Amino acid sequence: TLSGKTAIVGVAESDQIGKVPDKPAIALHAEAALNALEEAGLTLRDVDGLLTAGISPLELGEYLGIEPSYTDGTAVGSSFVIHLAHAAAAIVTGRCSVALITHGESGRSRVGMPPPVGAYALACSRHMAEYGTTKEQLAEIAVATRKWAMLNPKAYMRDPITIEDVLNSRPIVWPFNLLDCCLVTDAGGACVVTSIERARDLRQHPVAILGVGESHDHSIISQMPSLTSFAARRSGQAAFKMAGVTHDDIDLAMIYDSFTYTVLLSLEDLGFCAKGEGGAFVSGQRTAPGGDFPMNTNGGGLSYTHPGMYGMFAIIEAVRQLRHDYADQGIRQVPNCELAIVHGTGGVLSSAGTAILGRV
Repeated sequence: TLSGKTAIVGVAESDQIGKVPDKPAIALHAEAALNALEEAGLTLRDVDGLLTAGISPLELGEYLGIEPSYTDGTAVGSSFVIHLAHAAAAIVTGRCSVALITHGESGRSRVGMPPPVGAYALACSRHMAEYGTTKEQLAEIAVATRKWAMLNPKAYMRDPITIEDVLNSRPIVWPFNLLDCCLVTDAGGACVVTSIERARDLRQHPVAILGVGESHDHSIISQMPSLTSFAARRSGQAAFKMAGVTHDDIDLAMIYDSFTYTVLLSLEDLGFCAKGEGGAFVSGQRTAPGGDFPMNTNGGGLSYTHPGMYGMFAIIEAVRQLRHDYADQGIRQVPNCELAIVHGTGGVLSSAGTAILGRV
């Protein structure tokens, strides 16, 4: 019953992303915030809620020069969509009314900073041995996601690639090659949330927060998960249930892609395909532009931007697709974008957050 009562009214990245020398994390957050507010037709003066990942809410509020009634920070740790849930709750209960959420860091340049892949590699290799998942099937994800990156001016990688290019790319930690792994960029991202009522009186087509789920395993666990993230299953189910929609109603999937494997497994854990059959699911470029299952339409962490484990960049693109922001630009726009799912599996497959958003 938090479902539908709040909406995203503004989304923005920092002024620049990718390689941004000399701009610290706090500045990247600030820019994104200002940009998201202006898009909605609001200003810093309207903001009374501040939620952050990559920087302290105290520090950022001071830097923007605001004194919000509600704050929420992230433990330094991941944050995908938990801030949407916290913001919606804070609005409904009236601890705030205009919630500003900001993510990001100077991942590449590490401006103003003082001078675990093996586990994912092992999980992937186990999936390969247990289910017959192939390097070729995992490469499809990189290839399809790169095709989306080519349609996006802000994407860091825009050279087209083939399955073979991926297999021949530089090995990092077996079975991952370079094109199986996310980028390391400088980037800030931000969005603004209000009540659905107040959202109807603002500039952009509103995007309703319809379902959120979050879960993590106990801090003490005897075995690193491998073949499935139970946390992702739990968060997925709660989001579907809160929203009261089906898998078939989903028009767009944004899925955190620290690795090609992370995407494949998340699709399985979310229940878009059966356990062990994610490889077949992604084949035939099903997720590329014009395919049956559009995924990571901005280019994702693999080819667009990735300053760290942050869900805001996926949220931003999901909103844009849902508002039909890309109407002009042909295949870039996802056909009939009514419902989108945003998901991230983090930790060591030990945490996850899932959100369902809708074109009101």
